[PDB]
Amino acid sequence: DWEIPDGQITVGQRIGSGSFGTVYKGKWHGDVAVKMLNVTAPTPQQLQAFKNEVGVLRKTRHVNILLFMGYSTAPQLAIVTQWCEGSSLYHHLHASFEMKKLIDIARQTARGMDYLHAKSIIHRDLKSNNIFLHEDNTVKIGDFGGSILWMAPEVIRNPYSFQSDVYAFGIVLYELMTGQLPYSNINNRDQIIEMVGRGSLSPDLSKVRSNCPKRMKRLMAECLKKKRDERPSFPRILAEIEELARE
Ligand SMILES: CCCS(=O)(=O)Nc1ccc(F)c(C(=O)c2c[nH]c3ncc(-c4ccc(Cl)cc4)cc23)c1F
Repeated sequence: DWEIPDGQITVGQRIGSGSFGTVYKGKWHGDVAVKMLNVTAPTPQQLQAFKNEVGVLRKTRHVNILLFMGYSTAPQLAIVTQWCEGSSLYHHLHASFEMKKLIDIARQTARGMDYLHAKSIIHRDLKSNNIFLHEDNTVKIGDFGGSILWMAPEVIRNPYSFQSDVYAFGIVLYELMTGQLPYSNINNRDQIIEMVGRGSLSPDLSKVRSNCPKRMKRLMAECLKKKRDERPSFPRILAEIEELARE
């Protein structure tokens, strides 16, 4: 069992919030990250609901997948993981790399994503802010345990699939290769939701830089396919990036 008894974790600085819960930095045999679930008091039925989600995190052992370390039931429900120094991929790309590094970041993410799907785990919300650059070198994918820019057309209108995860990866590719989010010119949610859902809108690939491996863009566009079944699986995506990487 991976339950961490009450009192063992010293919760510190509040880092940020989300629909799910609040993230703090903590102390448990060194630095940890504690996600306080937005649940004052847990019902026995909520308790099982929690265990089921932990049982899914329980089967993630990979260097590119955020390290799940433990879970709390008291005081309140919480997920304990490793502490990632630096910032999210979002903060680097948009808030504050060499083309080689960009590929590496893109490469590690595929490793993590392929591992997850091999474990038959659909992230369901892959985006640059759920990708943490620990030490600014290693990629840590979390929050698989709002943002519509990474949502596949079939998701907007078995909606959630490995293939919709692939699309979210394509957008991530777009972030890396352009250094900016899709539909930046169009700052209207309902507009993007309406236009991408019907197939009239797609990321502008004229933004990618010349110094972008044009083996990538083919792959990017392959993952950004409007049609679900026209997308390559992650094994393919991994092999591809790995093969176009050797250079
Ligand atoms: C392992 C899978 C468990 S999950 O429930 O699916 N995901 C899951 C579960 C618990 C979490 F605490 C977190 C999480 O958020 C973080 C874990 N370590 C971190 N280190 C730094 C930052 C950070 C620091 C500073 C800025 Cl500015 C931004 C982020 C954020 C986190 C998480 F993503």
